Amino acid sequence: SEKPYQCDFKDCERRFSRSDPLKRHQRRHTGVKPFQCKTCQRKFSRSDHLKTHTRTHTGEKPFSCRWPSCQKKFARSDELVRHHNMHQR
DNA sequence: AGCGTGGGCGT
DNA sequence: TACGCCCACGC
Ligand SMILES: [Zn+2]
Ligand SMILES: [Zn+2]
Ligand SMILES: [Zn+2]
Repeated sequence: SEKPYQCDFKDCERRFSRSDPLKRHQRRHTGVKPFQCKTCQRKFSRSDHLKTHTRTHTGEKPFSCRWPSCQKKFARSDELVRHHNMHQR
């Protein structure tokens, strides 16, 4: 089996290569949200998704456009990616 | 646009 | 086990 770790929840055939993505996954079923924003008290299933959320409060935008003459900055990498693909297109 | 929230992955 | 990235979908 290329993905030995199967989810044993009702009507879920999801499988993974490693054990930790299975645990992360299973927080969908249980609604468990370990991490919490200290600003708006909102809780999140994943710590990385919390840190990006925090930037909605702080206004931090670590991702700059590499295109010349462009000063656009973004909070997440995927936003910069969508922006970069907007230039080349 | 701005961002919630998934999987895949390196370390 | 953990953190922190990329990438992606879908409003
Ligand atoms: Zn499952
Ligand atoms: Zn918040
Ligand atoms: Zn740009």
